[PDB]
Amino acid sequence: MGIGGLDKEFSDIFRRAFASRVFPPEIVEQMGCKHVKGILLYGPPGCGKTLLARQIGKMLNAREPKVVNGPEILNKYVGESEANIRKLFADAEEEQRRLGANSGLHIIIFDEIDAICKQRGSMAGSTGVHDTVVNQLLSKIDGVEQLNNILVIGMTNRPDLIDEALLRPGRLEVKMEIGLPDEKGRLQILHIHTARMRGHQLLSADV
Amino acid sequence: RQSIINPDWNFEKMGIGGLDKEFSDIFRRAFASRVFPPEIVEQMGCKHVKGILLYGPPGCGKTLLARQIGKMLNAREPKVVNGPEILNKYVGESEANIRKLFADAEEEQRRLGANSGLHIIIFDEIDAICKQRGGVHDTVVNQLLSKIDGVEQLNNILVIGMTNRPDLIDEALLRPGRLEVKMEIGLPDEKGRLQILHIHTARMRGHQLLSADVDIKELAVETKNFSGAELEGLVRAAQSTAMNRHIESLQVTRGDFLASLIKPAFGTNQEDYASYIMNGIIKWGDPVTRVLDDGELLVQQTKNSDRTPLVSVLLEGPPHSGKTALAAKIAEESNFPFIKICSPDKMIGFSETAKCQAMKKIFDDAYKSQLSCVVVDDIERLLDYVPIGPRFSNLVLQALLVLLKKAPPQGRKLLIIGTTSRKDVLQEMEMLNAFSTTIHVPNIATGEQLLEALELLGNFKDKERTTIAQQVKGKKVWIGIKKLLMLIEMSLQMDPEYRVRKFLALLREEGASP
Amino acid sequence: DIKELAVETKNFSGAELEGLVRAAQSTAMNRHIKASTKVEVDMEKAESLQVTRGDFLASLYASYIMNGIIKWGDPVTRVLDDGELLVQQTKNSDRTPLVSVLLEGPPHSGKTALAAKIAEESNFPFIKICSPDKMIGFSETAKCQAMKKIFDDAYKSQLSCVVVDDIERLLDYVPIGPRFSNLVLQALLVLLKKAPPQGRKLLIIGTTSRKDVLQEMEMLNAFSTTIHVPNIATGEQLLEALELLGNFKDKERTTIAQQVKGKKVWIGIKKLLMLIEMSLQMDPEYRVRKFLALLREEGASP
Amino acid sequence: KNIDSNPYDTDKMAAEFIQQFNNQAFSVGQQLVFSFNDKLFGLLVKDIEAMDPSILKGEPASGKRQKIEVGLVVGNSQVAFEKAENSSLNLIGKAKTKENRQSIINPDWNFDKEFSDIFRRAFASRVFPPEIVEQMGCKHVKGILLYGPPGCGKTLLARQIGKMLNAREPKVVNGPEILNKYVGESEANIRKLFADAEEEQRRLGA
Amino acid sequence: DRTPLVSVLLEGPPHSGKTALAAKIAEESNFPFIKICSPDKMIGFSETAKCQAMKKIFDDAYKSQLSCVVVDDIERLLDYVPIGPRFSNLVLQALLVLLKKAPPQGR
Ligand SMILES: Nc1ncnc2c1ncn2[C@@H]1O[C@H](COP(=O)(O)OP(=O)(O)OP(=O)(O)O)[C@@H](O)[C@H]1O
Ligand SMILES: Nc1ncnc2c1ncn2[C@@H]1O[C@H](COP(=O)(O)OP(=O)(O)OP(=O)(O)O)[C@@H](O)[C@H]1O
Ligand SMILES: Nc1ncnc2c1ncn2[C@@H]1O[C@H](COP(=O)(O)OP(=O)(O)OP(=O)(O)O)[C@@H](O)[C@H]1O
Ligand SMILES: Nc1ncnc2c1ncn2[C@@H]1O[C@H](COP(=O)(O)OP(=O)(O)OP(=O)(O)O)[C@@H](O)[C@H]1O
Ligand SMILES: Nc1ncnc2c1ncn2[C@@H]1O[C@H](COP(=O)(O)OP(=O)(O)O)[C@@H](O)[C@H]1O
Repeated sequence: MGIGGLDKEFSDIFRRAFASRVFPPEIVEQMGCKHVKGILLYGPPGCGKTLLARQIGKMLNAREPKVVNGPEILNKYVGESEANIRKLFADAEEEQRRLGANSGLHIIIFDEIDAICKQRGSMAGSTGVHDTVVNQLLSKIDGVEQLNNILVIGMTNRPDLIDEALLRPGRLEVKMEIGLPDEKGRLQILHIHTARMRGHQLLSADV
Repeated sequence: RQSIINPDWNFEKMGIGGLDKEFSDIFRRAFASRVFPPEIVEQMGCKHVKGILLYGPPGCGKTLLARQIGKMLNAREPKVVNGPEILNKYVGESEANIRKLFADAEEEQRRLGANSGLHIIIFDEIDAICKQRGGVHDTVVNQLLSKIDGVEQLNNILVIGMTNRPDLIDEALLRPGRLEVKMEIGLPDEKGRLQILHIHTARMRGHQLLSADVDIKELAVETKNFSGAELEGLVRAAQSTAMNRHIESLQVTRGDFLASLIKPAFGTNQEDYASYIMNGIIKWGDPVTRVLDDGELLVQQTKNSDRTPLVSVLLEGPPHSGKTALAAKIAEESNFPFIKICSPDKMIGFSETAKCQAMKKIFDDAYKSQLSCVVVDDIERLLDYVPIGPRFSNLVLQALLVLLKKAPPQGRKLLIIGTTSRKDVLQEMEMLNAFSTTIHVPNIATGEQLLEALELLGNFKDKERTTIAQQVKGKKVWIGIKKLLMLIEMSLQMDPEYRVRKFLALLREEGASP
Repeated sequence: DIKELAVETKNFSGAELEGLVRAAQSTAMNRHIKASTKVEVDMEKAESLQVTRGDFLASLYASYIMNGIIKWGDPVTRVLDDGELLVQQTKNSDRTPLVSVLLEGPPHSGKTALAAKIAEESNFPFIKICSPDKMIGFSETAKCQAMKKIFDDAYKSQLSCVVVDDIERLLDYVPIGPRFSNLVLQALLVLLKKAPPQGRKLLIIGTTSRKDVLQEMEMLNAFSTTIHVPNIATGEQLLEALELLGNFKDKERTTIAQQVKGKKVWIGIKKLLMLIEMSLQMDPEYRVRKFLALLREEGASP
Repeated sequence: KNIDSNPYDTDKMAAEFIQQFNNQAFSVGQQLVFSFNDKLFGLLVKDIEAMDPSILKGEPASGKRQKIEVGLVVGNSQVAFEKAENSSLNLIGKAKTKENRQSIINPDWNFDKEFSDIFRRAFASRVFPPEIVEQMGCKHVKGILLYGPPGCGKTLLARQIGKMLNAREPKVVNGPEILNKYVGESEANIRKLFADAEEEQRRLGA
Repeated sequence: DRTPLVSVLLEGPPHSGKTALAAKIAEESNFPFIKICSPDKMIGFSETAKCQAMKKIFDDAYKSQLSCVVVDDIERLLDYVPIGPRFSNLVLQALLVLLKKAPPQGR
């Protein structure tokens, strides 16, 4: 698929998260088990996280993903960041309301999530500036009305600054690490990126 | 008049377990007067209750309860507000949005009187709107107060709220005649866990997709201090693991459950134990044993006593004597369901207030279990002490001293283990008056102990051992365990011929008066 | 009896009374609902419906006084009599609506619990306790705000009693330097002399464990009087306390007396309790020896 | 059931209104129905200013427009179409009229390179034969921004880049010339700009 | 394997040439990751900012498999002056804590 050096990580993801999306529907319904709702990825920049997300999205015949850079989402005026967050779910809500249990899955691709989800202040008078945004996200991900055609993928770099309510078994219960590649991965990457030149015969033998 | 409860409803179909007492209380205080025959109620001249509040820690089933309550009643569909979706940037828009919610109720009241049906409104994360007064938020709160109870009287509404921080809500919204029925959903006990497992494992049992070897009772016994979310996740993960093997005769066995057995939030972390005890424990002398015994005694005191719910005892040690390892070992051997370690290496660059908040979060958190153990290490590093001056942070000291003598809620028990390396300064700080007792950890003081430790570590050969004995048994020594390991590691990098000599030389250079 | 209910209900708002009636009626109705769990049903007994006083009882200090109070000697009676005298003085006087007192003694003497007992026996309608347990991590300004609110709440009653606990912890005192918080001290000193609006009465009780430090701060001139709380000082008294608690039986009591009776002691009750708890954890036939060893190791240093 | 949110060109709808209901009586509060783009609209008259009688006399208006309980549409009358708040029907036209909203809003509270190095990083690819650049499909620069206080230097530079390369006669727009009192015509000038580019790209290819 | 963390201090009179020798040793190590933290690049920073900078460097260092780091002028990072003496405590606490924390297992 054009990604090399993270076979173990993808094997774990496929085993833990997407086993029920391929196993025949009849027995899945016979069990009565829900699907995982989200996953989190963290690591140094430039290691190929977005590429992995897009490939995962393409794998399951999903629709075009919605991808948004974290920062921007926040407005400067009042009662605006929450509206922007809520705008992302209108299509899924409408599609579910129309098609019942047939409606197809949807995608969410948050970016630099740690910039918009921080621990809410428990002490009185020491509340954070952006607690309202976190509250809105918490209400949207899992609320009174159930959505069964959505999947969420968060990317971050500071997993110890994230609010603890986003990691309970109901939200984003799967975690993985994408570290720097080792020698074999470097070799594979070199093959992948030099494939074009090799095909058109610009890769010398002295190289 | 139509009844207010569907004929098909029964408790068993709600799929809620471990909250029998709370559900009975809620029904008693909220629905008794709306199901009793109307004529007697007309003879009592009483109004109906107007609000309910539910609160608690994450993953206990509040939203589930709210939804089921919503679908239990014979009313029409309830209007739902998902968090702060009513705020707006323009003047007077949010107040209008608030007023929109009660229009149908007011209209029906005016039109029909006592024959109207019931209306329900649900607020999620209500703490984002109602805060203690003292401009725009205050106006929103006042509008809500005016609408709920104003000059014109309403009699057919019920409101349900949910929150995670019940201590930040304004006092004027929480009086009788308003949301007055307050309920607490807390962590469940073993029987509730069994009930929950029964709820979530009914369909599988019907279709014989469950192996006969699995015993639900064993699973119930093993999972201590679990909440509902973990109990559901365990089943989901087990099913996924079982399915993975086949990539018709599928069943779920005990092995799958064992392998699956998630890291609960209020549980015990094994990675912490792995990190703080790196090289195991070597019995180089009696004092170790004595220490362990003492620990045993303390544990046995805290588990069975009723008159002493809180105990304290910090431990000292000559630099590099290995206090933290012993403390972690004691904590591991306590066998309590809740264990945590507070260390200063997670607070690099923090200010005073951040550290205070972290400690308060730790403490408070632990306060919700029947048995807790917490370890605080390197007290001098926590206080940011430097001998020149001296200088230090007073606020942290005051916070720790106050926390050292606060009893938990009724019926709960806590144990605290402290570690330090400068006992004289601590005595000077008037901190020893809050601790029940003390234990002493000594250094290595004889050649015999050194020889036993050397044999136990197993680095050098027998001839080198005899050589070491020849020169080291002629006097006494003064060395810590960690420094000894460091010296051995440094020495093993030389050529084989000179090693022993270097060892002795280094020991001759490190030596200092006790 | 409505009059009995009126006597029982002190400091109830109009809404609380309405709520009490509403709760009582709901509880009364709840008897006749039989099978809410299986299927909602009503019984024929609804006709014989009545509201009883048991329902009122159901509808209608443990944290600070945990292990009670035992009369282990004479001083306790003296303290209680002085407290009663002070309460009587504050209730039936017109020329002095504000009076203050300080209770002092050696550390670990259990003074706050005794103050709580005095306050409970005063039988005044309004009693509140200000404790550092609700001010962990607060900044000094917030502490002042909390104190101001607490004192303001007391002017809306005809009779008020307030207790300040662990004064030394409120000031954030440490012997080195020394170093302390000036703002709280200034607030408290100014706040101990403002009389309420004419016709209302207030009493203030304060607990501390180091009188010399407070004396150095020129604080002892603001209080009106002082009371002393002593330690346990004789073996006979220790035997009496042991007898009252009822832990070690006579056979061991004789052996213990044979030793302690010919010596002097210096100890607080709370530490004796902790020693007792530690000693009980050993085997049945080593306990007396450990108790005596711990008692010896304690020390006196009067 | 017919709602959509795209803009309707609505000066047409006013001209059509004047054409269809010419010489008719109209009064305040009156309700009626209208049709455009084969979509149906409900209408409610809210205010009526007469002409100043001077205009009827052939003289400049004083601005003393009387407000009248009933008015007569005549071949030069005009009309405005303000939306009821709840709505999606986007509208424009230009003369369809929308008084400036004068509404308070509350905030939120709280809170370079050498020109040869430029040739290197922007123009090295474009000079080569198509074959080799296609070989590895190099990406190309197409956006350059210059910032600096006012002065002729930037324009002189612009002409120098115009000179050095074998480029067409440059097209230059001075400020927001696209903006037109015909709203909706601002975008039209834009599409007009790239017609020649589209033709050449479609004709000469690479 | 039993001692994954090691420390060493070079001391001598002024102008002896300590920095040069430290750099030479670092060069001769032949490890994949080398970085140098000196106060020359933190001119005008407030104390909190300096703490953040050190934190970033060490956090990045934990991601490699073999790391070696050199700190040049401790007396300049602590802002020490003989009168008093007077200094900033926060940096002292940061250095003291960092000298004992081991990386994750195997690094
Ligand atoms: N006792 C229980 N019986 C049945 N389901 C339970 C129980 N406890 C938890 N759950 C599970 O909890 C899930 C939803 O939890 P929910 O978020 O409603 O709880 P909460 O306490 O409101 O959470 P939070 O405070 O994190 O928002 C449901 O899937 C439900 O199956
Ligand atoms: N029986 C033992 N007693 C003490 N330490 C032991 C024992 N066996 C092994 N050790 C090793 O001793 C080391 C404990 O060092 P640790 O870092 O906890 O020291 P400390 O006294 O807490 O503080 P400091 O590092 O500041 O001197 C660990 O490497 C541990 O494996
Ligand atoms: N006669 C008594 N007087 C006071 N306390 C008594 C008496 N008899 C038993 N007690 C118990 O002794 C304990 C008093 O301890 P408390 O915590 O009040 O001490 P304290 O004065 O705050 O001491 P310190 O702060 O110095 O530890 C309580 O458990 C109380 O119930
Ligand atoms: N063999 C050598 N030993 C020491 N220094 C040498 C040697 N050969 C050359 N030098 C030069 O000596 C100088 C050492 O100066 P440097 O500033 O590193 O000293 P320093 O002890 O770090 O002092 P400072 O506190 O001023 O930084 C360098 O310019 C280095 O090139
Ligand atoms: N293992 C890999 N295989 C293929 N491409 C990779 C790999 N690692 C990185 N890349 C490159 O990373 C570039 C950007 O990827 P992206 O996921 O956006 O990185 P970042 O983590 O910085 O967002 C892509 O152009 C891609 O070619």
